[PDB]
Amino acid sequence: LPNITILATGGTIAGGGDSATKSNYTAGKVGVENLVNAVPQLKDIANVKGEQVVNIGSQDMNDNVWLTLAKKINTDCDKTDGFVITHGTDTMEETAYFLDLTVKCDKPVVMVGAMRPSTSMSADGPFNLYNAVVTAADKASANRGVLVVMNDTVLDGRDVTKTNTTDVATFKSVNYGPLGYIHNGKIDYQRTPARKHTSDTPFDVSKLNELPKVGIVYNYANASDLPAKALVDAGYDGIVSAGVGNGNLYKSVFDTLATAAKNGTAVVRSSRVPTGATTQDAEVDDAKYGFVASGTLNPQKARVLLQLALTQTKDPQQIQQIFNQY
Amino acid sequence: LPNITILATGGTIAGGGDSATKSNYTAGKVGVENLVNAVPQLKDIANVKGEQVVNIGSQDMNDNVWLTLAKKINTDCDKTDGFVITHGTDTMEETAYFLDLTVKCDKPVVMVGAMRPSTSMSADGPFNLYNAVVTAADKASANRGVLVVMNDTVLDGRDVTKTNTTDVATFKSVNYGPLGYIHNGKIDYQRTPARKHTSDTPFDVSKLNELPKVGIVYNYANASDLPAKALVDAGYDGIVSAGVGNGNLYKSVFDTLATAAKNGTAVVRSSRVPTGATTQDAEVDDAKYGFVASGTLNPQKARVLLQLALTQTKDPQQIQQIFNQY
Amino acid sequence: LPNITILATGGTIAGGGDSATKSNYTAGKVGVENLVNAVPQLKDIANVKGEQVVNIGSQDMNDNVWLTLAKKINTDCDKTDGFVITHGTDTMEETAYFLDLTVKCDKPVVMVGAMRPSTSMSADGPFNLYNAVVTAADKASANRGVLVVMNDTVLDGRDVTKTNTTDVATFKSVNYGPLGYIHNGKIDYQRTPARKHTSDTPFDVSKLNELPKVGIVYNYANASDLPAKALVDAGYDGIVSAGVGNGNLYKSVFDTLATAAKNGTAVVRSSRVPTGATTQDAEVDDAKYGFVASGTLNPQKARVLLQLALTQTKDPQQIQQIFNQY
Amino acid sequence: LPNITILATGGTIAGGGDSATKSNYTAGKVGVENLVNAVPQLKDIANVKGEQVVNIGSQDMNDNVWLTLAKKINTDCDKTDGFVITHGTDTMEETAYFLDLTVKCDKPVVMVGAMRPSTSMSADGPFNLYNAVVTAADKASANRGVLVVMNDTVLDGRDVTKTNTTDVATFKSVNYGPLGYIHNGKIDYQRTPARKHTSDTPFDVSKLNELPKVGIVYNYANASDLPAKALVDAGYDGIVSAGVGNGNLYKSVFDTLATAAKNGTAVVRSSRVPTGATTQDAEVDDAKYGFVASGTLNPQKARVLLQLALTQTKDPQQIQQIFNQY
Ligand SMILES: N[C@@H](CC(=O)O)C(=O)O
Ligand SMILES: N[C@@H](CC(=O)O)C(=O)O
Ligand SMILES: N[C@@H](CC(=O)O)C(=O)O
Ligand SMILES: N[C@@H](CC(=O)O)C(=O)O
Repeated sequence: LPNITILATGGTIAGGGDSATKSNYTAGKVGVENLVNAVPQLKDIANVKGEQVVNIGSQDMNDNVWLTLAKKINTDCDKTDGFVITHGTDTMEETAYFLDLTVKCDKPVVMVGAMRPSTSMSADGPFNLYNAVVTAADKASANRGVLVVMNDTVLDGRDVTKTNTTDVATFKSVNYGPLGYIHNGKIDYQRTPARKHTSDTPFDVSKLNELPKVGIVYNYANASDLPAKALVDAGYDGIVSAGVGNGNLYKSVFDTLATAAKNGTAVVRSSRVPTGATTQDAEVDDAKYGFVASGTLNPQKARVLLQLALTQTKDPQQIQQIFNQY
Repeated sequence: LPNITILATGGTIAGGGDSATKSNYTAGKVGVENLVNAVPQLKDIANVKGEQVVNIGSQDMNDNVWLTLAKKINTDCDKTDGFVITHGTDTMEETAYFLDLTVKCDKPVVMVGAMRPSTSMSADGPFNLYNAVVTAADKASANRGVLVVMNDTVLDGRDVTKTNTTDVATFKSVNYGPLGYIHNGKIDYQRTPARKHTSDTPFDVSKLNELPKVGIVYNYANASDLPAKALVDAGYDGIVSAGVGNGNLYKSVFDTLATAAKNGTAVVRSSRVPTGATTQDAEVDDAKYGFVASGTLNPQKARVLLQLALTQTKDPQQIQQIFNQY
Repeated sequence: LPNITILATGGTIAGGGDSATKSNYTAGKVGVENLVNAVPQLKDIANVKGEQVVNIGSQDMNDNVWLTLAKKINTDCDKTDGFVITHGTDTMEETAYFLDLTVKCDKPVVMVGAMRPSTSMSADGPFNLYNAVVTAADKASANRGVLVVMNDTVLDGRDVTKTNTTDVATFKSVNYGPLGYIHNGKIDYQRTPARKHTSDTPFDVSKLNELPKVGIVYNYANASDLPAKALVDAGYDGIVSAGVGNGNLYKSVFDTLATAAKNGTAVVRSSRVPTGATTQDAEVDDAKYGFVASGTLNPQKARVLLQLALTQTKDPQQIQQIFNQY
Repeated sequence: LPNITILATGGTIAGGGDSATKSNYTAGKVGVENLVNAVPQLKDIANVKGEQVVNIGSQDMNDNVWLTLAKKINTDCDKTDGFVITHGTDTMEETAYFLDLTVKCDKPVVMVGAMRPSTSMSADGPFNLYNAVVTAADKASANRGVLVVMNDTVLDGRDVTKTNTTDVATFKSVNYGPLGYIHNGKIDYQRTPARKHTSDTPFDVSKLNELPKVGIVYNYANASDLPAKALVDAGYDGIVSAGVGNGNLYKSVFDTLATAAKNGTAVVRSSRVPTGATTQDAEVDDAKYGFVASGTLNPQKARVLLQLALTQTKDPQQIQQIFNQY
């Protein structure tokens, strides 16, 4: 059987409450060893070694954990046949895309979580973790980039996003769809992500102890420019606009970011709209203002690519070409 | 035939480009008379009257236009049989929900936009506008609150949200689904919102020339607390958290809003996640911190209700009751 | 605590396999008492009483079980506070709609199943059953027609359909959306079905020991008229067409069904396409052929209403009005 | 510019009513040249030729039109740079998948329809046809198999299905998602189908004037075996079961098809359920009965492949392997 390393960061999958029927719970309580022990059928599928990286709610996920995870997977790539990362669902899609761009290991890296705590009735965590190990162990799962496995579905790290606040079926690749469905411990893969990922990226965080500072500003009716001005005053390297519709900006936000873009700051236009691309030739002349259009990358995912783009270049046209390639 | 009044505010429905096939256009440049005359079949179903209120892109929508729209509808209520509001798609879901809470006219208020400019090859605006007046002219549309009519579907002002950046079908009521479908100028209504609207709300904006200051902060991996601090430093009346997953906050954003809530700022927990409720009784103890759970209201819709809730009370407990009723 | 009767008919919820991690299983194996005892937290919320009516896979569901179920709920109404029906997922949407039309008990009737067998890892059945009793116990669930509770969601029996083949979240009200969502054993109801249900229908099956014979024919490229001719030759009281697109017929199937309609067979145009109404005033002149347009009712559900319609009348115009009202 | 041939079969795209306002229309009415002249901008992006193959509603589509279409494209492959096929929406998902498996030309074959007739207000036909020619003219569109272009989206011929009866956004690849989105005459392709197609399939219809007869039977509560028995009596080479849930069959229909499978009839288990695979190793022992699991292929699409499968082999294990490859 293949050897696979479970890297535990915490989440509701490692979360517990005082009863199976009450909704109240705390994330990142239970250890990796207790998770694997709860699913003995793992032994039938792979030789599992569990390592606790951190034990955190993914709402408190950060650059330092991102850095640790990338370096760990890249360092330990030769000493295992595949990786599973147990992780909270809140920012799974951010971590998944960071590693999708920064992992140089060509062996399956599969992220997994749970929407119900481990102590709850009909807890999704156990079967989620089994299916994650199935995917990480499947020979066919290699060279498809960093994967998320949730609700019997294999999702690429770029397009995967949390669509619902409670539903176990929350995770979908809302623009281009899933890679494959898992039935009876077997995957029928019909799709691979075309955007370049892992070893096909120039992003190398092996020596980096931090990432360039990129914040996100929300657009809406009567939107305050104070958030944008706060990141600008702090000398932020990048600002992602969660725009309205096709990445459009409230007038006062537009004013601040137009200034910022010409005074150092890399400005990427994304959208609060959960589905579809922020396009170039819309109502915003990106060439004129020196903006970057995120495309299908939602605000949090645009932040990831911009941060990593900023380790390579400050030039908008090159960042835009990066946003057209990765 | 019924008398219906068209209140124009701008949008891509009033948008124009040099090419029917190129995607480049500018918003809110075409006058209401032109949109009506473009649809001569309108005078088969209703006697239409056009009034230009503003001519702006809804990305620049604001408190002042909202207050104007509500006062005009409330003033002209019994001079007409119903209202259609032509409007940009970007923030139509915000304006729709504001009018839903503040309009005291029991006659149909139907908001309509277009995802392609008026000059576009297969422009959606014409049939959109026709179906908007059809809905506004339908006696069965009465007492359903403020409506959004897009892609042959009647959508309630509360749940309706922009789902896709470019798709004509973008507008869906993602949690509770639509009220009715339109075919051959007739509507089969099978739903009406339970949540109280229009004249059933205690909200009265008739004597208001400003609305309380409510800003929105985004949550993500390594989220900056500077946007939040900026808003409490400017003395903002309320702050809505665009939370991660089930309304969860990055620790730094949590600390700032926890301090703001104790100091007397109204703090509402919403979600970046496009469908589902931000619930009580998950990971955040709302009673302890004096936070409010937004429920199914997304950040920009949570802002509309928090603003109006603050014209009534500053008590977090009574703001939660309002978020449970409207 | 309220008194809640569990009527078990079988399904995957009562299904079993040799392994928790193996797909293979048989339906309708384990009895009511085993199901109820498997979730002892029911004792917190209701006084639960189990009755086995059948133990079958709902692929084998039939007129006889429907009649028994209906008469059982109608006769035993004033003995209990609510009913939960454990049932296979395959035809829950048919049974739910039958009871939606035939139950006269004004108390909550909630139907439940499981997409994973009882022996499965992360079995959905236990928490599905708990949430069903919650719904059946909630006073707010009254006067909403017969309900389906799956994946923390309360769904009206009319619009609810199986959307996916293996997904625990399979059940969606695809046209008009759910009635409410369940969190921490509490329901926020925002919707109720407008279409007449339960006591508001004239469909009394109390003294019927048989239902009118209604079959379904599928439409496709080069469709055979033989399935249709077989049902006409057996003298079937009604035929519903699973039409292509907006309930359109292949010429051969059209030819057979047209002649049958004029001979006194009730012919209902439904659609194979999973969402949207089969509409009047499309490509087919219903009035000329004496066909009935199923509207939002899919072929399965078109069958259930036609059967019940054929107990009141054989007149196409009357059946059409029945399809517009129920 | 590229040379693009347009092959017209009819459809609502070639459909007309007596009013832009009213829904009533007749399909396959308008000639290919009238569609071309209705889109002047075609000449900007390609040198377009038009040929009427047939002019029918696709509800009357059949094997004869399929074989002609496949042979035409295969013969005239060298004469042009790409094909667009104007086609009805009702059975376009069937024609697309047949061509997907039979056309040996490696140049883009793009299918288009319109949900609104050419005479309708905001008719989708014109911009649909433009965007089809864009896709057909894009070199990046090559080697992706037969395509469907509807609502600014490029969909693979295998997974694409009609999702809604009237909605312009009706066509979705519901299991694996679209290939690319079309903005401003340009496509961001991020996906290609892994399943083998066009010239990579062993299927050759070049010499065939007939297709193996394959019929479809529908499963539901109390399902008549008469339709299935009628096909077996007429000596059908194949029967596809529109199963319930995971391709399950009612008692009556199961016995008939179990009998049929033993006596040489190739029987494929599909599902009425609009998304997800009909899998092996559930409740039906496929080996024991000699049945074939359709996977993600819905009944009408399982028919297409079973017809082509039956020109190679009548061995159920050979046919199953074909359903795992194409
Ligand atoms: N707050 C949790 C939510 C979850 O995992 O379901 C986390 O992301 O860590
Ligand atoms: N920016 C435009 C978008 C549209 O109307 O489609 C607006 O909202 O005004
Ligand atoms: N065949 C089963 C499927 C399920 O219940 O999930 C039934 O409907 O009884
Ligand atoms: N009946 C038409 C429907 C359409 O094209 O929209 C056809 O398929 O030909």
